[PDB]
Amino acid sequence: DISTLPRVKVDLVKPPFVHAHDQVAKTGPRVVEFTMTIEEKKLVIDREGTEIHAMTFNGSVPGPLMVVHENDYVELRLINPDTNTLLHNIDFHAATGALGGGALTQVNPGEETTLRFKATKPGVFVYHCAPEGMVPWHVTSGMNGAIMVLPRDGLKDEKGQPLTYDKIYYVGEQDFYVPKDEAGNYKKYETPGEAYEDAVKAMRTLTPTHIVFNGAVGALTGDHALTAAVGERVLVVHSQANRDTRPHLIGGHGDYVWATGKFRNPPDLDQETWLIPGGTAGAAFYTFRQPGVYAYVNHNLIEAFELGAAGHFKVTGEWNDDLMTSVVKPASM
Amino acid sequence: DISTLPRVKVDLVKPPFVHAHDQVAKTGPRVVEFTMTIEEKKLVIDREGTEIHAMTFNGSVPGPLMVVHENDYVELRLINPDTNTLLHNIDFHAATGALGGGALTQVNPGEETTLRFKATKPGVFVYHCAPEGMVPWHVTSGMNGAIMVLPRDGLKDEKGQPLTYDKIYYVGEQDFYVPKDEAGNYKKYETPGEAYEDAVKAMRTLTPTHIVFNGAVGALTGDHALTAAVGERVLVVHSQANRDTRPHLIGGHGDYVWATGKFRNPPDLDQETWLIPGGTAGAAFYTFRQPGVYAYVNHNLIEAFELGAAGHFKVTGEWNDDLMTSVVKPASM
Amino acid sequence: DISTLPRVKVDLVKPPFVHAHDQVAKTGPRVVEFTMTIEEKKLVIDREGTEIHAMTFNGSVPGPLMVVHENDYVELRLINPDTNTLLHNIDFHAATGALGGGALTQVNPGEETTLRFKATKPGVFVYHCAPEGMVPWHVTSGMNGAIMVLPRDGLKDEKGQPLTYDKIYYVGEQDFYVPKDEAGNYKKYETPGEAYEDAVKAMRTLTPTHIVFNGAVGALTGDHALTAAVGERVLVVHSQANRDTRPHLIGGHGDYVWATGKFRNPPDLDQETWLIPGGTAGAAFYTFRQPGVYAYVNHNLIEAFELGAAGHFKVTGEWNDDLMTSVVKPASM
Ligand SMILES: O=N[O-]
Ligand SMILES: O=N[O-]
Ligand SMILES: O=N[O-]
Ligand SMILES: [Cu+2]
Ligand SMILES: [Cu+2]
Ligand SMILES: [Cu+2]
Ligand SMILES: [Cu+2]
Ligand SMILES: [Cu+2]
Ligand SMILES: [Cu+2]
Repeated sequence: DISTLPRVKVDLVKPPFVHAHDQVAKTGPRVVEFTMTIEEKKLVIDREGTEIHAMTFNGSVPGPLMVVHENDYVELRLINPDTNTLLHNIDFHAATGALGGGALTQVNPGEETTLRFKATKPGVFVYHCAPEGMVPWHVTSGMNGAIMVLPRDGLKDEKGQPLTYDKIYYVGEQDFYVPKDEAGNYKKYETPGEAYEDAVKAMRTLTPTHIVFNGAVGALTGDHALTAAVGERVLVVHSQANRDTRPHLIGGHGDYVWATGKFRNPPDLDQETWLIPGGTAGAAFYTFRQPGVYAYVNHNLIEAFELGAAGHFKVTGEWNDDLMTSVVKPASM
Repeated sequence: DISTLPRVKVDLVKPPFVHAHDQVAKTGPRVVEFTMTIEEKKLVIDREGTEIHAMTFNGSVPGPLMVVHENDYVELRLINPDTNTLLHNIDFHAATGALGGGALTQVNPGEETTLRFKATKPGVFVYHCAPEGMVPWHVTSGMNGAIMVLPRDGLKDEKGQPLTYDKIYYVGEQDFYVPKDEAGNYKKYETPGEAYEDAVKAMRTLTPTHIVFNGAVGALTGDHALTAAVGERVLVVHSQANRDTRPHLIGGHGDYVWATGKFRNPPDLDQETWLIPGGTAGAAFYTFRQPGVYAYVNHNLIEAFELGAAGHFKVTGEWNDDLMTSVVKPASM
Repeated sequence: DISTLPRVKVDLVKPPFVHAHDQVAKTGPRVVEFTMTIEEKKLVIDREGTEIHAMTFNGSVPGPLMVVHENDYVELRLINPDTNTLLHNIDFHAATGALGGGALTQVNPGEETTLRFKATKPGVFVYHCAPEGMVPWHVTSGMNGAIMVLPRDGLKDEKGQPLTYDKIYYVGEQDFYVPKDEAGNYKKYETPGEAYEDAVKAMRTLTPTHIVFNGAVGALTGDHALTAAVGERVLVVHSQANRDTRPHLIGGHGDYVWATGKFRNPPDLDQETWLIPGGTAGAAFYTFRQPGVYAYVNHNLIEAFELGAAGHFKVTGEWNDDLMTSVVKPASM
């Protein structure tokens, strides 16, 4: 009986960071309350200044990672302010019934709604907008995120022993399909509604114009590179709501990978590259062993280095020459 | 010695339905006799009235699901009537030797042949036409199906306990490559032979014009929606003979999934979305827990909702508010 | 302390053959020395005489398979002769740190370098060139190979029992993106540097013009078909450095498959087709049971039979009618 359960309000954070949570549950089942505000806005997605009308949960692409435990109840208040122009909803792949909540959450501009569902299956799962007749348009305009449902006793390895992460990051990868004129130049529009027919034509080519992490080319580089120290155990959650991807840590591995993201399955070990199907969230666990810069990419290297699907880690600590060393530096011969 | 084995004649049914069979074998090994008649015909594949010359086993796209047990013998009589125009054959991925039977089954119009093979490996497997020099053309014109080889003691979960399905459906997903004129309009032809050179050009773009379940856009909707009741255990067999797909039940899960379709492997649990590689059949087991409409899609959502890869389930029974409920219905605020 | 370890010099062989090695290690850990010479050269890749400027390790596409054991040290001397025009390096997905060795191996024409790394994870792994700013161009011009790191006690099945192969072949699959003029004819260039801007445009379509095994259409056919005898256990290593593939043995199976190529995981059994993600090497084990011709393909059949991703096995021995037989040969009805 849900009225006797504890309620807890969580304030979400912007990706690639993740709100505070316990790996091993320190309470019994709870009702976990989240609020998300839909925001349609202009977004500059590349170094050339290409602009789209993005459709976001909570102002970001991707939307923020929600974290609960198995058999918690998720209660989401979804707000569509009247500064928006479109009807939106939300589908949780984590949930059972009513098109993942999509049938119960249709909100016009000026409306709100509150949905509750029980998190019966552990794993990372995609959530995305899915309004009838306009599903791929909303999703490929950035309206997707993920939710992690941890087992109550946390993550386990292939032998059933505990795996504890020191840091967690969320990487949302987004395929965009920006419309082009006859010559190949990107088109610009005053409103999202304007772009609609051109967007359908662009999607139907099945060829994205950009593929990005965290909403833009170069978003997870420089000042915004992911950080870690040698010896730290890092969990990287990665989602793609529409299209296959194949993540890879350049200079590293996935020590433990749930490529299709469901924790009741044992992880795959020692992965170089793993396939996350479109419409799925996956998770990879790695212990850093060397300092320096690492790139984290989609290993279709055209998608990575030409279309934008590349981010960086900056890792501090001590170099281990046993693992790798330059015996003779590049020289004439 | 095969002459002392029981023979049983099976009459095939049209997909998405599956002929009657026992999960757990009630007899020893048998010779299972099937007959299939090749039919080239015109097919209307979308709501706009686009027509192709389909190449079918038994008049349907996909061809019908055949069901046997491990170490049964399959004996297929394949008939190519003289109303057809092309040479056809059959390749079973279930079989060992002679290009899956392809080298032994080449039939001109007016010919027939009978092939026998032993079903030595359990799983769901693709079968498809594969005539020398024209393999992708026949396959992408609809000439493919699947065969299920059940273990003699039926399906088992990841712990080795029995999994029994109440209903089974077969979803054949088909990529078509309809040729286009300069402006983007679909071309029409009087005979299959006419389309050949244009078809090669269309295939080489690697970009399907349509992707459909059961031979047409909207085929598994409305009156032809798949049905189930809350509490029923449903097995969905899904094949794609040429191109990757990523099925997903909107509002549900794959409780037990054999994504690459081979039952000696333990299933993957609690899948949201799973990848079936091109040239493979997969299978997903689900117990319905909520009533209502569910969509079953390829979760590249452009492929689903723009190109045609979407079907429906209509599920009857009682709503369970513990799993999901609307706490505050959409309203102003 | 590495100076007390045995050193062994290995001479590499051209794919699809693999240098001599022991499955089960007959020595303790060693430093295994390899030398590779970079060669930029013209390559004819199809039956029409289309030419590209290939960038190769050791003169071949793919580069040669290197074979070591877990916890051996790999010492690679990489030579870039001054007859080349470009800067090259090497990234081993097998290695830990410095972008897989990429940051430590940048060699201009006229330079050499020697890298050492410890092979801490067992599996097959891709290696590829990855120079800063030009990663996909070098990779999709053929500059990739694989390295196998065997467990010290060799391969094991899903029950932990030994699997011993009689033959091993390496199939490198390569996506090429040859630039086209307005009409669709392939362009020719005097130097690699000439093609650069046209190549970027071609890659950005995400649509390969050719997909080949061992560097050319038809390379593994005829005189160059792979061979085996009925009863032999064959390991096929397959890599794709940039793009997904889905291998399939026509008339056979993958009895034991490590689709993502990492031997600490149990194999998948009885696969018809398996997905190797771009940026991965996989391995399939099969025991031949029937003689004759088999085709080994990427089972996107357009990619196989139109774009080039098809090779042959020629298998000798005795036909087994229990497994398959023609009951009634094709005849009028
Ligand atoms: O090793 N990364 O492309
Ligand atoms: O949740 N289906 O797109
Ligand atoms: O059965 N091979 O396409
Ligand atoms: Cu929306
Ligand atoms: Cu979805
Ligand atoms: Cu045919
Ligand atoms: Cu096939
Ligand atoms: Cu290079
Ligand atoms: Cu790489």
